Amino acid sequence: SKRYFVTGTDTEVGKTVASCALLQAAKAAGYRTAGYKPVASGSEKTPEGLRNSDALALQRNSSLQLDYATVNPYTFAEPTSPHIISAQEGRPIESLVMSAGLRALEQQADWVLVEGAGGWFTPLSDTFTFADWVTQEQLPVILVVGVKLGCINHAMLTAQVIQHAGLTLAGWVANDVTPPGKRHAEYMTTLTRMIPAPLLGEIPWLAAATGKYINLALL
Amino acid sequence: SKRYFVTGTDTEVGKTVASCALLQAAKAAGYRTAGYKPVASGSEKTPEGLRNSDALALQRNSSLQLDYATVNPYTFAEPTSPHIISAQEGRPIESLVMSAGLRALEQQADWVLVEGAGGWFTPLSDTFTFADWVTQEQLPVILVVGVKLGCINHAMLTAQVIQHAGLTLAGWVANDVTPPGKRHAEYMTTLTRMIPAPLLGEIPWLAAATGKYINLALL
Ligand SMILES: C[C@H](N)[C@@H](CCCCCC(=O)O)NC(=O)O
Ligand SMILES: C[C@H](N)[C@@H](CCCCCC(=O)O)NC(=O)O
Repeated sequence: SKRYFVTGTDTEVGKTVASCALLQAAKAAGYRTAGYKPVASGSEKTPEGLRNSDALALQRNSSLQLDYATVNPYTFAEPTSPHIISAQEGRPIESLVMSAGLRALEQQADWVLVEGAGGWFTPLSDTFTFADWVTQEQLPVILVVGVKLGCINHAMLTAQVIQHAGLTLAGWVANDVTPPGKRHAEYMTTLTRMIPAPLLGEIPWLAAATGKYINLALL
Repeated sequence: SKRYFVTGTDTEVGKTVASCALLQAAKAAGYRTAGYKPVASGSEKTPEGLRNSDALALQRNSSLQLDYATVNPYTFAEPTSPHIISAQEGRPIESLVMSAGLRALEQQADWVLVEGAGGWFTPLSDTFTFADWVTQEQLPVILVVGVKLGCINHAMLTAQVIQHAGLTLAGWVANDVTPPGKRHAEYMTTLTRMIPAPLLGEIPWLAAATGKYINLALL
């Protein structure tokens, strides 16, 4: 299976918007697809248990019909860092369960997209971050950049840290998080020049069918 | 002179609030102090030229009376990345002028605080970032962290990149950018454990006399 990890420059950069656009393009290219969000915090109660909305978006954008717990093994109600609510609830986030879940998807999908929680360095326990699991699984990384003031600095910090860990930065996606503003073209040029990986596409500001904005031929 | 560079985890983390608190504490400890903001964008017109409000805060919190242009050599009206408006206006941001200005302050002050524009990797030209000048001047760095969701990731990215450049992370300051919330203590504990430098103090949420929240004995 092709496998990719999607991370964002900041919270609220629209990372799941770009993940669904990636999933839609892969399905159009003929892949049997699966989204995976091993850890999620900020979930709703339903008759069947807690359901996180980003995870639900990945489930309905996968081309395989998949059960919710296959898409998202660890679901926490409170929208805070996973290591805080894991400790609070007495439910350890185990690396082996996170890896077993990815293997289970690879039985049935040949293009798997893995979305983390938060940014690169989100703690999962007091001695373990999301970055440690991604390095361990040796996943190529796709960076989602919300285009706004301050994103050049965040895109550059994240890009140097992934490369320092010896991982491949497979590409980046620009997500227009605000209406058109004055320095949009100059920001897109600086980001293109400075991020050492291909721009896969730009999703316009929309307050669903977004696969067309992604060029999967560059991945 | 002692010299420090202040950088923030994101835009609007209240970096100049922490710079003025640092300047107030140094003055209380008996230093002849000077703030320096070599580059600023987002300035007002006055009868004497453009004036940037952060720069004005540094000027009035310095214990020496200083002229505005000594505090802030490069002033741009538009609030965007310095390399965009520098190119637009046809006024190159020169490293030698930025360094000459720091030396000029060192003639008269023995404790100089240097504040950048934006975050670590703010471009000053197409081939030169703020990070390049700070590495060149070999300044110790103080990190200002706004405590909010998403700051663990940003504080960790910035801390690893400064250390990778071989610079000293002298310490960090926690700035409470929102009213008290649910996971404030747990966030302060995770940030203390993960940032490899002493916590110098925490400034409470206030929508001016803040020197008391800084322990200068740890610098
Ligand atoms: C306008 C902002 N306040 C700041 C410049 C921000 C540059 C951000 C660059 C980026 O996107 O990383 N200017 C200044 O502090 O003087
Ligand atoms: C609640 C957020 N949306 C996210 C967790 C953010 C963790 C941020 C940690 C930090 O401060 O760096 N959860 C999630 O995506 O499932």
